[PDB]
Amino acid sequence: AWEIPRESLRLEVKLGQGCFGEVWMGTWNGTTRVAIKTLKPGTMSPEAFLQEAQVMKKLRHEKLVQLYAVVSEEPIYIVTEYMSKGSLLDFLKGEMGKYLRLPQLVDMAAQIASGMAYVERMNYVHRDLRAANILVGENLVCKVADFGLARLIEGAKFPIKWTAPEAALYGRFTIKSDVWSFGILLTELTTKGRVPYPGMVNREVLDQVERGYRMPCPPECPESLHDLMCQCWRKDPEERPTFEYLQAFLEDYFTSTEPQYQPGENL
Ligand SMILES: Nc1ncnc2c1ncn2[C@@H]1O[C@H](COP(=O)(O)O)[C@@H](O)[C@H]1O
Repeated sequence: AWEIPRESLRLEVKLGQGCFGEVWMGTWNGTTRVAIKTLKPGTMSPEAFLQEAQVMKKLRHEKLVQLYAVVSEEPIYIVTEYMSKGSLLDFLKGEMGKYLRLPQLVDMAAQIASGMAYVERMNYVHRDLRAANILVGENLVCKVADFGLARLIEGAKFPIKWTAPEAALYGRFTIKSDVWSFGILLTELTTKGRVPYPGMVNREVLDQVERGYRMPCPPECPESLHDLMCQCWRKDPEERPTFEYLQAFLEDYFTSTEPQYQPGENL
């Protein structure tokens, strides 16, 4: 049903690479610009790679990168929507990050929250929500990507700095652990791509977080945005906001919450 013959696409330009496989910009049927996720034949089991596609089959939303097709035979390809701007993390860290201010950044957060609100409604967990897994298109369109770890609320190792402590400690992955991650994502947005918990390693992060440590308000970030971050980081997962709440709070932000916002040098 999602199967297409491989001769239907042509891999044009290389975009990303690793021990994982490759990522290619290409054309499908000689008309549609696509993105093509290749696997290096022998780095992970055939369907552990392909599970990403199988979750992407179940989930369609305008703020989630959308699965186009799959070639099941080897070499195996996952075909998806092409995002012209690449990674949110890279975008934020690069020459385009200089000129982004709170209004653009809050709008990007609100789009990501919209995508996550859908994931919430569908009884899924993403498990890997972070700026490196948000993709940017034209006109500052942000979409959540990389559903490899996503499963239904009926892995092996997880980035302590973005993972809710109950999920890192005891494997308690809920939509509320994804809310925790979204709060971390909000610091990526307001520090322009900086790694969370500067100068702290993983082991330091865990016990700090367990003892009640939370990141401070980033410079030029309104306290009301930091307050929202800290709600996302409540110790009790059920004390954390819904994505429905986050989406609406972020959409309405400059009327309801900061009607007096004045642009600074960075935010
Ligand atoms: N669907 C896509 N459209 C455009 N660029 C992509 C797409 N998927 C991945 N990339 C790029 O290739 C890299 C590959 O890493 P990954 O996010 O695992 O696919 C990303 O960081 C992006 O820079």
